[PDB]
Amino acid sequence: ADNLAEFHVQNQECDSCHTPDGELSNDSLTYENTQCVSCHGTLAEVAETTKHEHYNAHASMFPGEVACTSCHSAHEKSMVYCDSCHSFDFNMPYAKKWLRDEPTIAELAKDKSERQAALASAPHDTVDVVVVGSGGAGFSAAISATDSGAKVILIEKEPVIGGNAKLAAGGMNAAWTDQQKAKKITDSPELMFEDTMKGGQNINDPALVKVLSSHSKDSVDWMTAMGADLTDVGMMGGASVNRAHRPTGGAGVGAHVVQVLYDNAVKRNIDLRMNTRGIEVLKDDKGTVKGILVKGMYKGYYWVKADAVILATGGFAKNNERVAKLDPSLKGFISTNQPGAVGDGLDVAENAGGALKDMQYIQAHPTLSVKGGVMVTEAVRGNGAILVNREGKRFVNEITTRDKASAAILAQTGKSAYLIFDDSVRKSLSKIDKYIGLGVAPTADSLVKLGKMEGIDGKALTETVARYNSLVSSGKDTDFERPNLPRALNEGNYYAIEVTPGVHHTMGGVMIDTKAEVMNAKKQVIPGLYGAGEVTGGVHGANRLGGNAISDIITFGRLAGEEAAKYS
Ligand SMILES: Cc1cc2nc3c(=O)[nH]c(=O)nc-3n(C[C@H](O)[C@H](O)[C@H](O)COP(=O)(O)OP(=O)(O)OC[C@H]3O[C@@H](n4cnc5c(N)ncnc54)[C@H](O)[C@@H]3O)c2cc1C
Ligand code: HEM
Ligand code: HEM
Ligand code: HEM
Ligand code: HEM
Ligand SMILES: O=C([O-])[C@H](O)C=C([O-])O
Ligand code: NA
Repeated sequence: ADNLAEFHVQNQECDSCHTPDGELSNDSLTYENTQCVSCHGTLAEVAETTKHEHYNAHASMFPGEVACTSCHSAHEKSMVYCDSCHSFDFNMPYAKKWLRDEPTIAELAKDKSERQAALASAPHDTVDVVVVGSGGAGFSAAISATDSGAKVILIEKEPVIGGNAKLAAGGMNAAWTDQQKAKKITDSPELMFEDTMKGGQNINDPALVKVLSSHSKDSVDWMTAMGADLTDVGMMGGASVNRAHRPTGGAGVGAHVVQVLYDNAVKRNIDLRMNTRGIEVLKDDKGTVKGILVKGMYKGYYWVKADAVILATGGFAKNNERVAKLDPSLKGFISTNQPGAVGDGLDVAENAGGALKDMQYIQAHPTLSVKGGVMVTEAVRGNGAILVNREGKRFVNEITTRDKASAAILAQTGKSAYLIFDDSVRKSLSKIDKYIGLGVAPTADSLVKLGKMEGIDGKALTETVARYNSLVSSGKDTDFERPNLPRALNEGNYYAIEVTPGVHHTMGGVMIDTKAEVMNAKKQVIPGLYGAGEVTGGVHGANRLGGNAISDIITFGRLAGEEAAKYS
């Protein structure tokens, strides 16, 4: 049996999986995944029969309901989605090796017979607002437009929701929240603004930064008002004080936030379509938006008529070819991103007239795990970890900006470095348990034994932590002037995580204004068209601050949905 339907036909009828006419229910395959779940159980039930002590195909962090068909296709062999980032030992029946090859918008130019026919038919739906992309900005935008009295359709090209947003760890920057108040933090949006602007090297558009800071408490108040926990306020690089909010005790902010937005779209019955890619923004004869053409992976091309289209497609940090064109020094680096973060959403924007900006500014996250090929939150350093090179020495202020840390780390022997911390640090940030669980955190009861495990000079490293630890006690890092030295590393065992920069965020993208309206090369608004989140440029300038993109997607997402819903 060469495929799963074949294998199942053997002892079962076509309509155990299909509807009575046999047509696919929709591009989310709702009816058809329901059939799967009626015989094999829900996702959790199936993981119960798939256990492995360190991994489970049917488990993970992905928020929302994760279709069986995200990995099991019926009439063809298919791929395990977790192979886009991991290499877990898998035995998927009817597997084929992960390979993402998605046509670019320009390639889809070849489909002009199908596209023309779709366009000559009537709209498949007629609504007020179409929001493209189910990451943080997309959900927020759908929600705020629904709540502003707009009818929404939310489309996601992947099989699963959440984009890069569901991967977020260290936190959401907000200032002068009650959450920093209760933790005895003192900040102003002026300070969040001035951290931002200096962090971006003054490249940032000041009015967008001004919206980011001025609305950040409100954005956190919004999410909390909706079901989120963002009471743990941690430090991140280039911030003056702590302001990265995440759930109580340091757990990842991303999966959680995407799971609160998701329940909030569901509570409101928001029409959410998976395996549905936004292809072309359509315009009327006075150049304002009139709808969008989309490509359903399962039912084909079709268009939706609407007054406003919200592009919330995220960045292009998975696309190294486009990154390497813009920054040749990144060419070849591994990315931290989900597999579809390739910038098609930008092409859609440009094709509609939107002009791009700040596109050559691409952030590399300083600490991707050499071993796991996954990002290790910067909150590990904010909660007190240091970095050491192979000589067992510190070489950089670990809570500096990302450009600078990345550069420092690449200049170290073997082009990588090590996060080193103890149980005090581990205990303060539950996410670390996740890296310990992934196996990327070697551990030992002394620094000589850890250095010996890991190839770092043992006595040097020992002497390094003891100087660090006196520096913590005496409150001033006179070696690298790290301004926040929150913990001595002297409680319980020790751990090391081998780290090196990976491609992580594109700070450039479509030009938007304070209302989240896309503009053109002459700086004119494109009536009906908005942009929110990593798809935009102007917010983070030359260097984004850890913590700011999540605050960015919530604030621009939310404002775009209200601007779009009022626009109509
Ligand atoms: C590993 C990791 C951890 C991070 N941790 C943090 C953190 O702690 N704090 C922080 O501030 N930032 C963090 N960042 C950055 C932040 O999560 C991203 O900047 C944010 O996800 C941008 O959100 P968005 O809504 O703009 O896009 P995304 O969340 O990336 O979502 C965009 C969605 O659009 C879909 N889409 C794309 N093109 C189309 C199309 N044509 N049609 C339909 N759908 C489309 C994409 O598939 C995706 O699902 C992290 C990023 C990564 C990769
Ligand atoms: C797309 C829909 C479905 C998917 C992805 C799915 C998943 C799977 C997979 C991956 C296998 C193993 C294949 C192999 O071992 O070679 C399997 C076997 C099996 N499936 Fe399906 N399933 C689906 C729908 C159904 C339905 C509708 C039924 C019953 C009417 C069903 C009942 C079974 C049974 C009975 C087995 C064999 C062993 C057992 O569980 O007793 N499944 N299924
Ligand atoms: C001989 C029996 C079957 C026939 C004739 C049949 C018919 C079809 C057709 C024509 C399609 C493509 C639809 C389109 O492109 O519009 C399709 C896809 C699909 N079918 Fe079947 N079906 C059969 C059995 C099954 C079985 C046994 C399963 C699951 C175990 C299943 C689940 C699905 C799903 C989930 C899809 C979407 C695409 C995919 O995963 O390949 N069908 N089927
Ligand atoms: C309710 C949802 C799903 C159902 C009903 C389903 C069905 C199944 C079944 C019945 C098996 C065989 C395991 C056994 O017989 O013990 C299996 C294996 C597998 N499925 Fe699923 N699956 C679903 C969701 C997913 C998803 C979302 C993914 C990928 C992210 C996935 C990837 C795999 C893999 C990789 C294996 C092989 C297991 C291993 O080597 O540990 N499945 N699936
Ligand atoms: C069903 C799909 C997947 C499964 C079951 C899975 C499994 C895991 C496991 C077992 C760990 C170790 C920690 C833990 O216990 O949670 C982990 C961590 C991690 N995985 Fe995955 N993985 C999946 C897909 C992905 C994808 C597609 C990405 C990137 C787009 C990714 C990125 C990461 C990252 C960044 C971590 C580090 C810990 C954290 O940030 O919470 N994973 N995952
Ligand atoms: O290190 C993180 O958790 C993270 O990746 C944070 C941001 O802002 O990009
Ligand atoms: Na951007």
